[PDB]
Amino acid sequence: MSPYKKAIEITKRLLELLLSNPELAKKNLGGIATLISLLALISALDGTLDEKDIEPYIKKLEESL
Amino acid sequence: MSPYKKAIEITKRLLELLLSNPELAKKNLGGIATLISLLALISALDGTLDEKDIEPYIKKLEESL
Amino acid sequence: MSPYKKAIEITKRLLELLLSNPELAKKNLGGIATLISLLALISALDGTLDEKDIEPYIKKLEESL
Amino acid sequence: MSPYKKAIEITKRLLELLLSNPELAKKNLGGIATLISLLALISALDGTLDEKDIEPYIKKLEESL
Repeated sequence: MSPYKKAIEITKRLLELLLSNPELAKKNLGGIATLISLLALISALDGTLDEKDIEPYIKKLEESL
Repeated sequence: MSPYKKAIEITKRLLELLLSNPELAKKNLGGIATLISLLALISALDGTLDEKDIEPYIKKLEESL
Repeated sequence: MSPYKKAIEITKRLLELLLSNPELAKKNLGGIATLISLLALISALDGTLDEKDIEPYIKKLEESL
Repeated sequence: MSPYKKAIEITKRLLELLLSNPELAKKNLGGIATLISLLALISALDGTLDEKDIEPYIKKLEESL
């Protein structure tokens, strides 16, 4: 478990928490977006960035607009 | 191709989402700001930071106050 | 001494500020989450990420919903 | 102007914008805190983290609670 891999898992857990309730998601759009950016940054630091792993979250965010 | 370049494109996509609607942008100013900071950080990690690539977003933020 | 260690201490201070008041924490869930992600990122940059150092904050976040 | 130094200046500009109006600051506490964390992280990446440069912002945030 590389440190970056642990940080990815944590950030994905945080995204699921904030998106779990759409009413809570719509009041925290900026934070969800910032988490998605952080997930990409950490992934690129780990050298395992795959766009397919990020797009589901972007599409969920878009639906919550 | 670079993983940082993919993360830059994702972060700009997220900024466009949050700025698309002036009313949603005024409700998420801190999130837009944190995304502009991240865009700058990721750009510096990628070696390529041109201020001219950030400033448009900063002026858009200033517009929403 | 390490600059990353100072940034870890600052980020934990900010998390304690935002969590001190349950009412302010429920209004800033996305910010608490993004700080927990950053704490993990910075820890991974410093080489030292122990999940046990992050989990208390995650459970506190889950408490505020 | 090293890329990290440009990112520091941008992040400090963003902090001043969000803190410029206390009424706007109190609605964006989480984003201000996340910006302060990012300022520390970027500073440590540049190898120029001085706690004295960060504390003024933390004290302003505390006053806005």
